[PDB]
Amino acid sequence: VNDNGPVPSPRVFTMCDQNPEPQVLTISDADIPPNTYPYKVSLSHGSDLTWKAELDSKGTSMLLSPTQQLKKGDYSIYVLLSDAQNNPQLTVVNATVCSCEGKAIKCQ
Ligand SMILES: *[C@@H]1O[C@H](CO)[C@@H](O)[C@H](O)[C@H]1NC(C)=O
Ligand SMILES: *[C@@H]1O[C@H](CO)[C@@H](O)[C@H](O)[C@H]1NC(C)=O
Ligand SMILES: [Ca+2]
Ligand SMILES: [Ca+2]
Repeated sequence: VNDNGPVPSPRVFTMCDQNPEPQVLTISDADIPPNTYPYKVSLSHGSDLTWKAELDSKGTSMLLSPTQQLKKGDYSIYVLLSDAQNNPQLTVVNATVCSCEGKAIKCQ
């Protein structure tokens, strides 16, 4: 039966300041195929606190990148996927930012 729905791999980032590079994130389903066939990524209240969604070509991961030069640490991003649809709701995959240039660094 297709019970569960899609979910992001890492739940906490360490973005950088000056020019953060894409925060790689992926997807996982508890179901058995077809039930986990391809997706549809969606961003809920903050679909713009600047956050822009993306899929890897070979299916599984998603590319998460801002679109604003935003602030000094601690804040989430509401995520939302689907697989037959099922639609999950995912959620918050918070984001810890600390001073910088462009590579995902160890934080503070
Ligand atoms: C503590 O809670 C805040 C509020 O969401 C969060 O930003 C932070 O990452 C949590 N832990 C630490 C060590 O900051
Ligand atoms: C993410 O950080 C916020 C800000 O403190 C916190 O309220 C939340 O519980 C953390 N994680 C999730 C999944 O919401
Ligand atoms: Ca099942
Ligand atoms: Ca499923």
